[PDB]
Amino acid sequence: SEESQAFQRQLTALIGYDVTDVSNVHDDELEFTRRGLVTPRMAEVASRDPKLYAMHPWVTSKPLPEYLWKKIANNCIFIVIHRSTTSQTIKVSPDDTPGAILQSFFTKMAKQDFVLRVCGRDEYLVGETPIKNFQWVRHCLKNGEEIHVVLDTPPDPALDEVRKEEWCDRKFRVKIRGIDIPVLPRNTDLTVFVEANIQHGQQVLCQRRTSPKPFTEEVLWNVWLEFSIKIKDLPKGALLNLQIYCGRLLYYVNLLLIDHRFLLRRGEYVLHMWQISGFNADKLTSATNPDKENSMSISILLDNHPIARAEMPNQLRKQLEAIIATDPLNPLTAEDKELLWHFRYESLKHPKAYPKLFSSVKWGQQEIVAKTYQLLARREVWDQSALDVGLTMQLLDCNFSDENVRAIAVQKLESLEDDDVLHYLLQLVQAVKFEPYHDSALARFLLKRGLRNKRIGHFLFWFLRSEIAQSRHYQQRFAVILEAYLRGCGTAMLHDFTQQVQVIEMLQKVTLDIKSLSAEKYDVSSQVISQLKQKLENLQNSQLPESFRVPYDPGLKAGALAIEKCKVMASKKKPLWLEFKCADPTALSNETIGIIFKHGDDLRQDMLILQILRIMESIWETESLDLCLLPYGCISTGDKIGMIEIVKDATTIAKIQQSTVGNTGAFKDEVLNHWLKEKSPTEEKFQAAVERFVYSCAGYCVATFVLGIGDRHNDNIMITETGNLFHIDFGHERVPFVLTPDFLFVMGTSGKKTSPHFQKFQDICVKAYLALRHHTNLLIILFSMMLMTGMPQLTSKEDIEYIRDALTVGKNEEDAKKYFLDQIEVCRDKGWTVQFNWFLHLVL
Ligand SMILES: CC(C)n1nc(-c2cccc(O)c2)c2c(N)ncnc21
Repeated sequence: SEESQAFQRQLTALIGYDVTDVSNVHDDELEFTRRGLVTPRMAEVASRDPKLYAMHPWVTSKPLPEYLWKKIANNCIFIVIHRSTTSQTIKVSPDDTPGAILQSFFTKMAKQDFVLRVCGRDEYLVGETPIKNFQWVRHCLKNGEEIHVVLDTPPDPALDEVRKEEWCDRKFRVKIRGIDIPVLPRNTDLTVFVEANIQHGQQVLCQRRTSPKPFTEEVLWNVWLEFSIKIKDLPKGALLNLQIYCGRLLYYVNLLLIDHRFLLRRGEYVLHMWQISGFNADKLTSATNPDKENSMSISILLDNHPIARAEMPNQLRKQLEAIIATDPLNPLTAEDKELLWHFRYESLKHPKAYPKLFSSVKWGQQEIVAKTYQLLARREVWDQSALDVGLTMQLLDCNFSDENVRAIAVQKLESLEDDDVLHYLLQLVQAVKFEPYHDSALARFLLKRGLRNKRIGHFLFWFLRSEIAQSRHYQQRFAVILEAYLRGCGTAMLHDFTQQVQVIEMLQKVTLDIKSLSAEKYDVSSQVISQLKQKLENLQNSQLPESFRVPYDPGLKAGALAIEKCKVMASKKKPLWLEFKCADPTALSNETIGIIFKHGDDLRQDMLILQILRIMESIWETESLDLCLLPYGCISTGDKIGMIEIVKDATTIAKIQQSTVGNTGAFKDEVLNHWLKEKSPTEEKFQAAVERFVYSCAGYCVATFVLGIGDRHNDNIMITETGNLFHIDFGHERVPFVLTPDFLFVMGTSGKKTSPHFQKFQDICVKAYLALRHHTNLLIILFSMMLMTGMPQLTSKEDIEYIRDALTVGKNEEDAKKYFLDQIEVCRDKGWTVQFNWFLHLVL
């Protein structure tokens, strides 16, 4: 119909890719996955509660941490309800429901359907949760702030309405006909061959190279390549991995040997390949290069149909248990593998053995695969174990291509509350890049969770859209999933989304136009500032949505530019610092929503780092630590371009240093402390400032050491007026982290002595450090996946191994404590050295 075609034009615009275009396909897996996702979409659409979906309470079952209780010395919580311009203050108990609080207000005012919504924000205190278990309430306690709330009507569930949809035993062999590219690289002519790997879980089941031959624009072989593997032994999800070396890896492509209908892949292929840049998730994709013109191809012919205990000794269990207790980057020896396999049944009793156990399977042998499947049919120990998110992520990584091993991981994710999904969501989305097939249990989990909760849905959208606009390697898969999400999120979220896209479409247009106008020369010129104001005026008239939702903070609705406060910014890239009126008349404050828009950097790395930071704060929350990190908002929108939350009342440490003298890399030990007292109206708030600085300094020193990003120049560390240190700009002699003598002086100490605030700082660092170490396995897997889904060509030992050593694996708590305090001292020894070394470097 002529409306299903319009609705699909809507979808294409939101997605930024056309899921009906079939110019870069060679089978129908993408189409098949669209039909396939209709069922789980519709199952979740129909069973979701209209009321709770529209209002999307943001809630948790975790206990209020000890540090937040201590901010309620009375078992009462002060909440403030509003109308017209009236307001009263109801004393309330933490265990009280929102329901119970209304009837202790309606009675307090009178002796009809209303809900308490947060002032300034699309966010609600509704549902059968104690008010202490709402996230907005926990945020207002953390921040020393009054819980402000209006009284008004539930939003019409009807607005969320969804549009009805109108939906043998021979060896395997491949023929390498030849390769063809129109323009030959650059250097001279070096020789070229084709390497054909049979690959499963990044494990090479078997390998065969063609003969070497001259590297011309056109090279032909006409060779069958016989593999050691039989056809009946190919596991589901095995890739034919075709690669080309000269010298030396220059090109790769992949073909799924078995397809989405379980059929062996037959016949002629001309595959357009990806070029290497100058191990990671890009190397794994079943997508072909869509640039059919510049790119290198390979031609092949497949012509090959179906298919679908007794008790241990003692020191061996010790061996088995030692292997099991060992960390996720510990290489399994052939000895070790056979041990796990032979004693698979005993191994199955330990949910932690699972990664190593399933990575001890010979996936290239059908009878053994089958035994593995019989192993898992009896997974009752697995099904009763508490969710261990780290274990689960290991099974969803690049080392497992079996649908059945991967599905028991997904099954375990099911008991994650929405709160926890939010924390892992970006890496679960990235883990879709390790699925052999487009339709997986992991894709369907994300779809369902997205659809069940607007907050999850929102972020799912932007996280998928981030990959769809930048990764040639996975945009088709991510687009099919995004469409499926969009086809059920509701007409009110589609509207909201459509506006958000329109805004960052316009603003990035402006961002790029301004980069051209002042090249590199560091001055911000008056002429180029003068165009920025013109261009923004223009969009505010007859182009820019009256109001859009802040992608990194979907509660907030931004309204109109404050053109006056906007400015092209003083860096080499030319980011737009932008400020917006809030569109909500009931906002308590009058402050602006600030957003930095910038091209030049890969913001996906920034996203990855920030999200680990959040995870890290949650870990510290499980042990009643609060490190006052400031994991600011940040979303990649396109190629080397995206948005960043502006943090209020913040300045760089560099700036604070350059105000006093503003010199050629000179530095002052005392200026940070003087800046703090200046910004604090009372000595009272100043001690609240030195406090936050001690915690926040400690948070970032630990976090940042663990992730290996601690050696930063001053320009990229900031502080709020009220004491919060935070690192910025993670987009890609030495120091383990930045504890400089100006930081040290705030702590009431000077090069090599002690103080109350520095004793505090040390011991907090130790508490926080060894708290991360309790989740060593989870952090190692996030880091690893981060490196594989987030950066260029990284090392499956070397780069990954950094975090093992940094988390000082396999050490008792006293060695660790020691190691980390030794790092606190390397920073003291060195002082200004590295910081000064940068200005030495700009001439170097
Ligand atoms: C202007 C100052 C140096 N600054 N840089 C910021 C950046 C942080 C992260 C990446 C950037 O490109 C810039 C920043 C912020 N997010 N909030 C407040 N102030 C900020």
